Amino acid sequence: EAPAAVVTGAAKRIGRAIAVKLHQTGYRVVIHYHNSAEAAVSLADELNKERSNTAVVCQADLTNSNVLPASCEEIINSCFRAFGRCDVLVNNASAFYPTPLVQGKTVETQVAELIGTNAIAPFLLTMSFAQRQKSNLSIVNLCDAMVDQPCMAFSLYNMGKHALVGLTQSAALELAPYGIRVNGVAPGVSLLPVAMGEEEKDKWRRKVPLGRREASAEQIADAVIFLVSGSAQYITGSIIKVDGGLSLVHA
Amino acid sequence: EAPAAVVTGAAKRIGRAIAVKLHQTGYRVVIHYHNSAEAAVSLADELNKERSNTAVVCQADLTNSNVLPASCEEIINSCFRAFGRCDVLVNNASAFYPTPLVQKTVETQVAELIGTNAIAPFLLTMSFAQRQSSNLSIVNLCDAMVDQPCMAFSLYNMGKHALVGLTQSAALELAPYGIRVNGVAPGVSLLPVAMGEEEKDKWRRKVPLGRREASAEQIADAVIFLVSGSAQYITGSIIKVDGGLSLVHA
Amino acid sequence: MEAPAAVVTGAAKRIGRAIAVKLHQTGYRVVIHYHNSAEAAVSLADELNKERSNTAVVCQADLTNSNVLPASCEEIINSCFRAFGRCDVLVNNASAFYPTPLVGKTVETQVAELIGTNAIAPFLLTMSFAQRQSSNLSIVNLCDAMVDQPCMAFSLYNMGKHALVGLTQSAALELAPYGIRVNGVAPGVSLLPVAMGEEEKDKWRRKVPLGRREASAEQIADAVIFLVSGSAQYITGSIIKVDGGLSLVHA
Amino acid sequence: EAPAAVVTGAAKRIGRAIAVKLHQTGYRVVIHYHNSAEAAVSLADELNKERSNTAVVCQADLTNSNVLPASCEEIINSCFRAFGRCDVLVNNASAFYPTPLVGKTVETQVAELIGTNAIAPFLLTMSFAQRQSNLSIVNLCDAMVDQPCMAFSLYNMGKHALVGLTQSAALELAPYGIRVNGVAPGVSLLPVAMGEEEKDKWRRKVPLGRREASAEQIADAVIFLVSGSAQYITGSIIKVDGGLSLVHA
Ligand SMILES: NC(=O)c1ccc[n+]([C@@H]2O[C@H](COP(=O)([O-])OP(=O)(O)OC[C@H]3O[C@@H](n4cnc5c(N)ncnc54)[C@H](OP(=O)(O)O)[C@@H]3O)[C@@H](O)[C@H]2O)c1
Ligand SMILES: NC(=O)c1ccc[n+]([C@@H]2O[C@H](COP(=O)([O-])OP(=O)(O)OC[C@H]3O[C@@H](n4cnc5c(N)ncnc54)[C@H](OP(=O)(O)O)[C@@H]3O)[C@@H](O)[C@H]2O)c1
Ligand SMILES: NC(=O)c1ccc[n+]([C@@H]2O[C@H](COP(=O)([O-])OP(=O)(O)OC[C@H]3O[C@@H](n4cnc5c(N)ncnc54)[C@H](OP(=O)(O)O)[C@@H]3O)[C@@H](O)[C@H]2O)c1
Ligand SMILES: NC(=O)c1ccc[n+]([C@@H]2O[C@H](COP(=O)([O-])OP(=O)(O)OC[C@H]3O[C@@H](n4cnc5c(N)ncnc54)[C@H](OP(=O)(O)O)[C@@H]3O)[C@@H](O)[C@H]2O)c1
Ligand SMILES: N#Cc1ccc(COc2ccc3nc(N)sc3c2)cc1
Ligand SMILES: N#Cc1ccc(COc2ccc3nc(N)sc3c2)cc1
Ligand SMILES: N#Cc1ccc(COc2ccc3nc(N)sc3c2)cc1
Ligand SMILES: N#Cc1ccc(COc2ccc3nc(N)sc3c2)cc1
Repeated sequence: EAPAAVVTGAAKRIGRAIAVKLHQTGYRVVIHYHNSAEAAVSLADELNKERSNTAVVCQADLTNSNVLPASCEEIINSCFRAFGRCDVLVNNASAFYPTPLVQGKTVETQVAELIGTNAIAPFLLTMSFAQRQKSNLSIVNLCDAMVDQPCMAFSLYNMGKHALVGLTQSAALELAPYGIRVNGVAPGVSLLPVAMGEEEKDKWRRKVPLGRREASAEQIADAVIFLVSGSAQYITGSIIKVDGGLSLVHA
Repeated sequence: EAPAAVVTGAAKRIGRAIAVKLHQTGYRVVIHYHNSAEAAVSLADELNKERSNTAVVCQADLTNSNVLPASCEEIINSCFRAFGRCDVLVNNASAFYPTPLVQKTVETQVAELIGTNAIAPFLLTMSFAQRQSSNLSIVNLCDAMVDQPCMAFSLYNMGKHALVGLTQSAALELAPYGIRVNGVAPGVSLLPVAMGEEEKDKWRRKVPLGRREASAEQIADAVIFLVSGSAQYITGSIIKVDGGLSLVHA
Repeated sequence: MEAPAAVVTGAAKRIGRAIAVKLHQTGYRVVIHYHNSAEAAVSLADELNKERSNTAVVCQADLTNSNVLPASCEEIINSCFRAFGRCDVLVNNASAFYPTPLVGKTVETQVAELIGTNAIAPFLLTMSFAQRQSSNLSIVNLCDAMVDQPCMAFSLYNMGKHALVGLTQSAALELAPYGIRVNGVAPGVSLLPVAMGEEEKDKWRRKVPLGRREASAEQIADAVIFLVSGSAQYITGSIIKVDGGLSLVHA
Repeated sequence: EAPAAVVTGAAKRIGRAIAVKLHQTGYRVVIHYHNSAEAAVSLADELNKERSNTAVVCQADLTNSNVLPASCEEIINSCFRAFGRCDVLVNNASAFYPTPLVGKTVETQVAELIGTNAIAPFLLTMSFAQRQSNLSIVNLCDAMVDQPCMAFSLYNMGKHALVGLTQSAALELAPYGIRVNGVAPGVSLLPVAMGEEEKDKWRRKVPLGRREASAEQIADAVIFLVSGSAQYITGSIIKVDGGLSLVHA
């Protein structure tokens, strides 16, 4: 039988790219989404049209709350209900916005969203993935190559991505005896925010030593693909930067 | 006249050592506590006998909840009330226990481990900075074993990693205000009181420098260094005080 | 002549051999550099030339730091151009590894050997490779996942490996404008020293979370193959730990 | 009774400020120098005036060669000759200049940059440790080591190796009671050769005060690491960079 993978925030962008690429590699996929109903279903359609019964959608808010554990438990349940297995979990879903330290959302909403999506939901999804296990099991977390050179006023987001590095190492150590590898893919600049203007986009592009451009979503997916593959069978607790040398450029 | 410092979880162990050493260096201090009122008051009394009206206590739960921002705002407010200023914030308070991935509700554990170790320090940081010549700085109590974590301590580990991220981000963001932001990262200092004595010796014997844990005062020394005029260009730095423990391979 | 060409240093045995083999299996013509192991280097070349004619040469050079090291490194790179008309890939694999405690070989020889092979020779090879430059040009340095938790009394080895991390980062930055990518593979415990007793080998094996075993040479080679591939074309300045979680294990 | 310290490249700039501050703290100092003879003897005068018999100079070229071990051995020897002890070693001496991947031979470039920045520190560390209370070594590392300057590969390689040494020697020498630590400046006293527009360019990058570190600010970290207040600190590198290493492209 074909292996099965969960991709969080899979409706668009990097998540979609990962889902698609895992699909073309022969995975059945759970397209998790939050607000992107249209894009999620539309992607699952495209995928099923290619090989029938290979894609499902799973809606979940991944903001931290007392129900997040059940929501994460359910996401993994959705893989097992659809496919009888869960071989790969990609923690791709991410909230990303400034939270300036010196002063819309309450700060507790901000904490719930930025730490929730970026770290707490991956932790809970990992617990659920690991516990539901009865092959090549792995977890890939979408980290950030710029964690130690953070953007001004993104403290909560930065905190969550650091926590995610924390989890990747802690989970790799813990889940290694169960044969579950846990690794990271750290984009520098990939697909820029939809909201971002071209002039600003180019400001970021010009910083990238390797070709003065952002990563395509497929280039990110490539590293994900490598990590879940048999070519990475001994790789655990490793974070592969996919950043064109961005994190190496001094101020 | 004298600078003032907040130390969270300052009733016992490392926070106590930090509070004392700060006071010995001439700081007025807020001794924050959650459960340890008796110990907190005892410390304040001891320091006030040395210098009158130089130590105050302040109760707060630093677990993450909808009231944590108010609590943290109050911790900082209590320093400005007592002393008319807040020059130092030491984020020492920390919940610490294992949270296995394969098995208190996990969300309590989250609120406690991430709350104390990362969220409350972020909010305290905010309130500290909002309320602002001077030598303003923040010291965050990190963990030197963060990249070699203990088995089944994922949430603790995530919270400390988050604290490393806050150190860095706040150092950048607050540098234009002259607020320095730094970390001290113990390896093995005072062991958890609940831990078995043999389990303590195992940890002690692993330390390259003297096969013993750091005393609390040794941790406090790094903190004292970081808040001083001797560290006025230092921001975004985390100083390991671990006797080389983080350098020892499996 | 449309086939790409790779230089692998210390390619005669163990990890570099597996890398030469895997590169060859990928469609690379290979320069098999060696120092002492002439017989093994030639028999690799022969085995590879049996598979495809005129796709493997050998190149002898001592990689010890000396006045002639720069000429030697230039020759190694030239040899690839003379054999195959191109040089697409450099794999800095060769390494001396022995203790140099702080408290028949002189310390200066120890320096020349451990720093020469592990750092200087990679720097000069890098320089010659770049000076000489559809194309996908990259360098892969064989680092060490344990550089921040070093073995007792291996300071010079450790120092050369750390220097290699520096080169990887510095060369990635410098060579990104030429479209030369520069990455590391960092093994933990891989193919253990040839004579080392199985009781002692098991002490290292038991430390690894993922399977309580060392990496095969082929597993290290897998990460090298990924880094040189079309799948890694935005990856530069990255070091991929291939260590089975070994770096994550506390004392 | 008074402890003794070796500082390499102590005639000028950061080395000088380390020597000055160690002296003020109560150390006898060996002022190692290579070319800066006048400034070295001049510093030892200033120090010796202040407390006689507390400063010597020691000349050595710290470029890698077959004789570098004997020169490093000599530098430590000259501390024991003058003062009967050697409590502190400060690895400050550094070559620093571009070596692009694409006036000196590359073999000289290697010998200088890897010699001064890494090999001489290793050899000095060896000799220091061989001759053996609060014993320690401080290495002058670099906070920009993972965000290197363009075309400084050899220099960066040496500072990377220095981190390696700091860690490996900290581990190895800890059972002897010798601690080994690093101080990593970002932008401190900018190279003399550099023009003033370029200096200001670098100044503007520093989040904390938009200025370089004084040599005294760097020396303060060295002072802390050698002091009683750092007795459990080994294998730590303290960035003294005003938050520069935190600034993205
Ligand atoms: N793009 C880059 O340049 C870049 C750079 C560095 C790191 N990364 C990392 O790479 C990963 C993918 O990047 P990306 O730009 O493709 O991500 P993105 O488009 O900004 O967001 C990914 C998806 O996460 C889901 N999400 C957001 N908030 C959520 C919440 N509260 N609950 C549940 N789901 C939520 C969204 O799903 P719906 O659309 O269904 O609501 C969203 O489409 C992320 O983890 C990111 O942090 C990306
Ligand atoms: N001890 C070590 O070896 C070691 C190693 C690595 C890192 N560290 C770091 O060093 C720092 C201090 O260490 P320590 O051993 O002194 O830690 P500890 O005794 O375990 O710290 C607990 C202190 O923080 C307060 N605290 C705990 N949970 C809290 C909550 N939910 N809300 C509010 N306050 C809470 C406590 O206050 P009350 O008693 O008043 O309730 C207590 O005084 C910590 O940040 C720790 O992570 C220590
Ligand atoms: N194996 C592991 O467990 C492990 C762990 C961490 C890192 N690594 C890294 O992975 C790489 C390959 O590992 P390995 O175990 O296969 O390495 P290795 O067997 O120790 O050495 C590989 C080759 O390096 C060459 N070499 C040694 N000294 C030399 C000199 N002075 N001049 C020129 N060549 C010299 C030798 O060539 P000849 O035999 O032809 O003389 C040797 O066969 C190394 O860079 C190593 O540091 C390996
Ligand atoms: N300045 C900064 O902004 C900065 C930033 C990051 C790191 N650092 C590090 O901090 C330390 C001190 O900085 P600095 O600017 O004061 O250093 P520097 O002035 O550039 O050099 C210090 C001394 O090193 C000695 N030296 C150079 N080549 C030598 C050789 N071949 N043999 C023996 N000695 C040699 C010279 O001594 P003589 O004059 O006696 O010949 C020189 O005065 C260095 O390790 C440096 O890499 C400095
Ligand atoms: N303002 C602003 C700004 C600054 C830097 C970036 C870099 O691109 C990123 C970085 C992280 C990140 N995380 C997501 N979930 S999307 C994204 C884009 C994007 C936006
Ligand atoms: N099991 C286990 C175990 C392993 C290592 C340690 C080291 O000591 C620490 C570490 C973190 C920490 N955080 C606190 N709030 S107390 C404490 C003690 C303590 C317990
Ligand atoms: N003492 C000791 C000791 C430490 C680590 C290992 C793991 O195997 C390695 C590590 C690095 C290394 N470098 C080479 N050129 S071979 C090799 C084997 C083997 C022995
Ligand atoms: N080109 C160029 C250039 C870029 C940045 C700097 C920063 O200042 C430093 C850094 C390292 C260093 N090492 C020395 N031995 S002096 C020195 C000055 C100095 C020069």
